Amino acid sequence: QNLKSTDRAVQQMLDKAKREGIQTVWDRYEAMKPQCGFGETGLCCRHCLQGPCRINPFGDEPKVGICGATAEVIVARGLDRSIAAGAAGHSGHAKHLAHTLKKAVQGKAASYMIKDRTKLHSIAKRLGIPTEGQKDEDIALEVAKAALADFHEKDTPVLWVTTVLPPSRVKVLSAHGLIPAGIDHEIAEIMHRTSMGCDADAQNLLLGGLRCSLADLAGCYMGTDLADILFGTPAPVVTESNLGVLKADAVNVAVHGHNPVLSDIIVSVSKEMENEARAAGATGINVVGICCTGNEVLMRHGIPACTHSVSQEMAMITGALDAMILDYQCIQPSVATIAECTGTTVITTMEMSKITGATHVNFAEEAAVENAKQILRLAIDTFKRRKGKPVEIPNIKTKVVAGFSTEAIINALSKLNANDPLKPLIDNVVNGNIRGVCLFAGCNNVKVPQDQNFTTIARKLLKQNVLVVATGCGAGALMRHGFMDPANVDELCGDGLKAVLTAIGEANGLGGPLPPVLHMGSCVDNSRAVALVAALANRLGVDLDRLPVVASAAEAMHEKAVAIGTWAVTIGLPTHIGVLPPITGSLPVTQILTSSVKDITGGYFIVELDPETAADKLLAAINERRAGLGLPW
Amino acid sequence: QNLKSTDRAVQQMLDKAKREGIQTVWDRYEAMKPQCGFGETGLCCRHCLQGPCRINPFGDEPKVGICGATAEVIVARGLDRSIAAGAAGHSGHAKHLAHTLKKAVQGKAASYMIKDRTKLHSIAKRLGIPTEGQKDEDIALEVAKAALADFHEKDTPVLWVTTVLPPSRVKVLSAHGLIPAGIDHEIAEIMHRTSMGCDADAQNLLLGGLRCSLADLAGCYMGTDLADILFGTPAPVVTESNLGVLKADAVNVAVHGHNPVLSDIIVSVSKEMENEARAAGATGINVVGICCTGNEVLMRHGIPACTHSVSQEMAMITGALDAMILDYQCIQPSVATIAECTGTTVITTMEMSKITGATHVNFAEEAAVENAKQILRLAIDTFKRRKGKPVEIPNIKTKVVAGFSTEAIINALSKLNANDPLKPLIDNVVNGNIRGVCLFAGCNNVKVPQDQNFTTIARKLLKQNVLVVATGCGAGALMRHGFMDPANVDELCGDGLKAVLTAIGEANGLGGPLPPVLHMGSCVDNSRAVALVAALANRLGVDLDRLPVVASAAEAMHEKAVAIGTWAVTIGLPTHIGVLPPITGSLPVTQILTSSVKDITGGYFIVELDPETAADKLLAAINERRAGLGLPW
Ligand code: SF4
Ligand code: SF4
Ligand code: FES
Ligand code: FES
Ligand SMILES: [Fe+3]
Ligand SMILES: [Fe+3]
Ligand SMILES: [Fe+3]
Ligand SMILES: [Fe+3]
Ligand SMILES: [Fe+3]
Ligand SMILES: [Fe+3]
Ligand SMILES: [Fe+3]
Ligand SMILES: [Fe+3]
Ligand SMILES: [Fe+3]
Ligand SMILES: [Fe+3]
Repeated sequence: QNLKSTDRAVQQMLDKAKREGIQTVWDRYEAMKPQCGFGETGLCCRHCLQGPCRINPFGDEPKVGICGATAEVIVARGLDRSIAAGAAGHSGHAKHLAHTLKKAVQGKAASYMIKDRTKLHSIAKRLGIPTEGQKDEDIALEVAKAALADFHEKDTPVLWVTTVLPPSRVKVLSAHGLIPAGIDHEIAEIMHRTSMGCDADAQNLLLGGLRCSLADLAGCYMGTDLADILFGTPAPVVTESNLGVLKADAVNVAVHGHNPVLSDIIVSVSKEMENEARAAGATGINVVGICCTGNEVLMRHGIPACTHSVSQEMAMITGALDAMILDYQCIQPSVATIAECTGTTVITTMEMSKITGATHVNFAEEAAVENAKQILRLAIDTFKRRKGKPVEIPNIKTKVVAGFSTEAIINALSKLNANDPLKPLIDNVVNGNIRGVCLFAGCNNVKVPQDQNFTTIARKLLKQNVLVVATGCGAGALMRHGFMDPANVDELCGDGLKAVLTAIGEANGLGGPLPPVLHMGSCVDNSRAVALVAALANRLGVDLDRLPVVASAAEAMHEKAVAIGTWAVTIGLPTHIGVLPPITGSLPVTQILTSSVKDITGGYFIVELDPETAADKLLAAINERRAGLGLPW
Repeated sequence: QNLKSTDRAVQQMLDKAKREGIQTVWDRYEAMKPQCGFGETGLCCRHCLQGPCRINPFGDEPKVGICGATAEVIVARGLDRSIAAGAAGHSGHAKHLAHTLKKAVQGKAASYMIKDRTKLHSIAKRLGIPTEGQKDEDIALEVAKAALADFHEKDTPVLWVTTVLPPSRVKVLSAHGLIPAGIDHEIAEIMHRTSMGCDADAQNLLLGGLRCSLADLAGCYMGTDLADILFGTPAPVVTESNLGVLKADAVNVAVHGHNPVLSDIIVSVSKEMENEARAAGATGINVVGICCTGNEVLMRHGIPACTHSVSQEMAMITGALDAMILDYQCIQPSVATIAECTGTTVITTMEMSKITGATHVNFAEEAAVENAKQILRLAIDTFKRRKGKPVEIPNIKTKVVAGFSTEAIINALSKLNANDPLKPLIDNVVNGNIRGVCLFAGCNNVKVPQDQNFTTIARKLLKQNVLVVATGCGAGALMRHGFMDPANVDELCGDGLKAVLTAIGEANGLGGPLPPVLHMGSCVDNSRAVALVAALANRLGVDLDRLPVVASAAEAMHEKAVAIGTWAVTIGLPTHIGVLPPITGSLPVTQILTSSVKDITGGYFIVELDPETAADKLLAAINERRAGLGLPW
C-alpha cells in the first residue's frame, strides 16, 4: 500500500477497504491501465462530430486531424480548454462570494456580515472605490459590484489583475495583449477560438491561454479578497491533521469542496448544537476538513483537517464519518456510492453540483442557519444509527501551525522591523539565510504515490534554505507529513532557514520557530502568495521575473491546477509540474511552454516527473534568479 | 467519388486533387479509420490529469472513471461542453456585431451605419427601449448596450431569450430553471460544473445543457438582429451556386467563415475596384461565398455561393481561386497548406483565429475600407500571377432564389391577406396543402456522402407537402442540388405544396412559384425560423410544442450544430440529427434526450442515420402534431 500512498493512515484504510471489498480510486486506476496514449500526449481531438481524431506520436498515419488540424493545434486547443475550465471553477467560486457579500450588506442574509472591515477598506482603496464618508455597507456594495463587473467587458480591463500586479508587470503583459478583458469573456473566447475551424496557430492559441490564465488568477484573488471580508483574514492558528482527528465518540462531520460560504456557517452552528449532539449520545459535533473548504476553515478557525484529494474516500472507510457536506470541485463522485457501504450521509448543497444517490439540501445564504441545522441533524441521526458499530480510526495525526495569510506574514516580520516589514526577509535572501521562495500548490494525483513528490521536493529545498509556502492539497500533503509542526524545524531546515524561522518565531512570542512550511491557505489563496511576491517586487523595484521565487504543482490533477500553473508562468515564475500535462505530443508546443515563453513573460514551465530531479531543477532556477540579482548562491 | 460527395462539381475536383496529389478532407478521414470507439460513443474523459479515462461500452473493466464518474456523467459532461463551445461561437459572433454597431453610431467607424432603421426600432420596442423622440443613434446605442448586457448576470434574464419566445414557453422554461441568466455566465458555469469533482448527476447536467443551449439561441438571435440593422434585412434575391460561379477571367475572391462584418465591406469595395481589377487583366472582381459568411452576402446582396462545408477545399483545387478571406468558424485549417499548391492567397482577419502559414491582415472596423483594399490588392496580385496557367472550373451551377427572412416571408404571405399575413399559411396547414414545416440546419460531415441526407430527406418531405426551410450548410446542400430553383417545383413538390408556392409566387408578381425550399440564411439565422414559428404560435394561441414543425440537422458536424439542435429541442421541436452525437455509450442519457425531455420541454431528439428512415420519423412527428391539433393527416 506504500506504493499507493505515503500516508500511513491512508495505508491503514486501504487495507480495511480491501478486506471489506470497497473499491477505491487506486482500484479504479488499476482497472483503467493501460491508459490511452493519444490522450496522455494530447494527440486526441473530439471538438467536432467528424472525430474522434487522433495523431500517432511517431510513425505513420494518422498524422493530421480530419479538418487539417496539426498536432500543434490539437495540443494547444486542448490545453486552452483546460485553462478555461479551471478559470471557470475559480471564478465561479469568486462570483458566488460576490453575490453573498452583496446579499449580506443589502440585509438579505444576516448569517453573513463584514467581519474584516480593514480588509474591505484596503480592497476598496486598491480598486479606486472611495471610502471617506461612506457607510461600510455601501463600500462593500461597490466592492461586490466591481467584482461582478470584472466578469464581462467594460471600460477597464479586469481590475483583479491590473491592480494586484506591479505596474511593470502589467505593462509587459499589456504589450503582449495578455491582460484579460473580462473573466467569463475570456472563458467564452477560449471555447470559441478552440472550436472547429477557428484558431489554428499554436503561438496564437497559447497567448490566448496565457490571457485566460490571468482571468483564473483574477478569480482566485477575488475569491480570497471576498472570503476574507466575509469570514476574516487568517492569522496564525494551531490545529491537527490526518484521520486521527476523527473521534469515535463524536458526530464527525466533514466539510468538503472549495467554497466556504456554507461550511463557515456549519462551523458556527455546530457549536451551538453541542447539547443537541449530547442528547443523541455524542460528546459534541466534530467538524473536520477535507480538501480546500477544509483548508478555509482550518486557516480561519483551526478546524482540523481529516484528509485531502486522492485519499478522500478513506475518511469514510473508518466507519466514523457521519456526514460529508459537499459544495463543488475535487469531490470524487464515488463518495455517493461508498456511502451506502460505510454509513456516511453524503449531502450536496449547490444547485450546479449534484451527485446521483446523495441527499441534496438546497442551501440559500438567506437560510444558511436553518439549512445548516437540517444538515447537522442528519449527521446526528447518522451518529445514532452507528451506535454499537466498531470503527477503525487510525490513531495517526500531526500538529499543524497554519494561518499564514500575507497580512499575517507581514505582521510576523514586522516584529523584526516595524516600519519596513519586508526588509528582514529581503536581508536574509541577500545574505543567503533564505535562498529563495517556493510555493507548493495543486492536488494529489493517483498516478503518483500520494504525497511523494511534495515531500521529496520539499525536503531538498528546505535543507538548501528555501522558504517554502504551500496551499491547497500541497499544503495538505505537507501538513499530514509534519511539515507544519515547528518541532520538526531542526530535522528539516538548513541552518540559515532555521535561524530565520527562529528569529521570527521568537520575536512573535512563540519561544520557538515558525513551522518549516508556511500554510497560505486554499487553492484560491495561491493569490496570497502572489500578493506577497508582488509586495516583495514593489519593495525591491523589480518585476517578479527577477525574484528568486518558484512554484511547484508537484502532483497536479485538476484543470484548475493547469490554470494556476499557467498564470504562475504568465506572472514571471519558473513553474514546476510533476505530472505530465497533455503536451508531449507536440514538440513546438512543449518548446513554447518550457522555453520560448521566457521571452514573453519571464516565467516558464519545468516538466519533471522525478522529484529529486525536479528539486535540483527548481534550485537551479532559484539560483539563476539570485545570480541575476548579483547575489551569491 | 460519388461515395465522397453527391455534388458533381466536387466529384470533378476530387479527381483533379487525386491526380495532382493534393490531400483532401476525405483522404484525411480515410487515414483516421478505424476511429476510436470510446470517443465515438462518448465514453472518454480527459477532464483531469488522472485520465484519460475510458469506459467499455460493453464487457468488463474499465466500467467507471478513476474519480468514480459513471458513463452517464461522462457522456453528459462531454455533451454539455460541446453545447457551451457552440454557444461561445454564436455569441462571440453576436458580441462582435454589438461592438461594431456601437462603434458605428459613436462615429468611430463610418464604413458601418444603420441600414435597417425599421428593424432597429422594432428590436428596441421588443426589448423595451424607448424610441419616441430619440435619435436613431441613441436607440442603437441602447440596443447595443442591451446586447452586451445579455452576456452577464443582471437584474433581468437574457432578453434575447425571454422577449423572443411566447410567454407560455418562457413560463415552462422558467419553471424548470432553464432561462439563462447571461450568455457568457452560462458558458462558464457549464465549464465549471463539468470539471472534475463537480456535477455528477445526468439529469442535473443535462438541464444545465438545455439552459446553455438557450444562451446559444440568444446569441444566434442577437447576431441576426444586429446584422440586419447594420447590413439590411434580406429580401428575395436571385443568384447562383456551385463551383461554376467562379470565372477564369476574373479575380475570384471567396469570403469564408461566419461573421459578415468584414465581408459585407469586401462586397462593397470590390465593386469600386473593378477598374483597378481591369488594369491587371481581369474582367472584374468576382466575390463568391463559402459557408455562412457566403450565406450572409448571398441573402443580402445576391453574391453567388461557390461551395460549403466539407467541400471547401475544392474551390481552391480549380486553380482559379485568387483569394480566400477568412474570419472564423468551420474553416478547415488545411486551406493554408493547400494554398501553396493551388496559388490561392489565404488571408485571416480576426485576432483570435489565425492559421499558421496564412497571411494575416488585422481588420479593424475603424479601417474597414482600407483593410478591404489591401486584401483585394493581394487577390489582384494573385490573379496576375496565374496569367497563363490553365484552370479547371467545373461548368456546373444551379439557380438559387433566396433571401427569405421572416419579414420577407410575412410580406410575401401578406399579398394573399394584407392584415392577417400568417393566416394564409395556417389555412393551408389546416386544409392539408401544407402538412407541416421542416427546418434543415447544420453542416456537412465527412462521415456522410456530402449532401445525401439533406437531399434524400428533403425529397420525401416535399412530396408529402411539407414546407421546407433551410439555413447554413443545409441551405447550401439544397441550393447546390437545385432545391432553390422554382423551375424544379413541379418535379419535387406535392400537389398541395405546389399550389401554395404557386399562389404566393403569383401574388408576388413572379408568374411562377416560390422555390421548393425557402433559404432563411446563415446558421445564426436559424433564429429567423424561431421568429417565424413563434409568430405562428402567437397567432394560434398555442406553444411551439403543439405546432407541426420539426428540425433536421441531417449531416451535423460542429459544436454549434449540437447547440442548435439542443435549443430546438428546448423550445419544443422534434429535432432530427443524422450523425451520431457521442451519447450512445449511455442509455440513460440517450433516453433523456430522445424521450423523457418531452415531459420537460415538449421537444426531443430523433437520432437516425438512415435518411429514408429519418424522413419517415420526421413525418410521423409532424403528423402526431397535426393529430394533437385535431387536424387530418
Ligand atoms: S476539430 Fe478537426 S481534429 Fe478535431 S475532431 Fe473535428 S475534424 Fe477532428
Ligand atoms: S474527471 Fe474523472 S473520469 Fe475524467 S479524467 Fe479525471 S478521473 Fe478520469
Ligand atoms: S483516442 Fe484515447 S483519448 Fe481520444
Ligand atoms: S480513448 Fe479515444 S477518444 Fe479518448
Ligand atoms: Fe482540487
Ligand atoms: Fe486546487
Ligand atoms: Fe486540486
Ligand atoms: Fe488543490
Ligand atoms: Fe485539492
Ligand atoms: Fe459550420
Ligand atoms: Fe452552422
Ligand atoms: Fe456547420
Ligand atoms: Fe452551418
Ligand atoms: Fe456550415
